[PDB]
Amino acid sequence: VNSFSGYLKLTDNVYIKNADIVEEAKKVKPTVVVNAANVYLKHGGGVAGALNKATNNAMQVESDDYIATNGPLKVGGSCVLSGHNLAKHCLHVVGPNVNKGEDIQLLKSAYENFNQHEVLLAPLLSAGIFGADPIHSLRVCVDTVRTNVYLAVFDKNLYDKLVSSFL
Ligand SMILES: Cc1c[nH]c2ncnc(NC[C@]3(O)CC[C@H](C)CC3)c12
Repeated sequence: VNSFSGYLKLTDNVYIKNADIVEEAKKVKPTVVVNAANVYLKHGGGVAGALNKATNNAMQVESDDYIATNGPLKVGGSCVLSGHNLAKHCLHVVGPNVNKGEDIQLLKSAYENFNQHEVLLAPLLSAGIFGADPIHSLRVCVDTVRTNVYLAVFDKNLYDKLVSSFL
């Protein structure tokens, strides 16, 4: 039993809610919140800018030190950093940017990172400025993640369509 509330059950391990991941993180303080990051951990907009703004830029400060030491992530890769005031940890996961020509097949690799964590609060990867079809992203998630994932979708009309489609 966990403290995630009001999520619609999609599969055995995937639950979904029309909500802001920031507000869900502040309320639940999960062990792991997933960030939809880029390889440089530059958290400007989307989920990344939203999470970072909620940390008063501490996420960005920590991220800049991470990159200075380790260099950029791989597309499809991830790193574990602090969750600051939002969660214990933040798993920064890089989905492919299909508006940049990056390989959509890398979306499955990106979701594989979730399997290293028993429970996660996450957004759909590669949506938004990265341009992937949300229904596709949701389907890859269901077919790849085996741990317990709670999805927060912050677009009402998109959420409504996602919960009326097949997976
Ligand atoms: C920006 C933001 C802030 N807080 C959030 N919580 C969840 N998702 C978010 N953006 C991605 C999406 O869920 C999926 C793609 C769609 C185009 C927009 C909604 C955000």
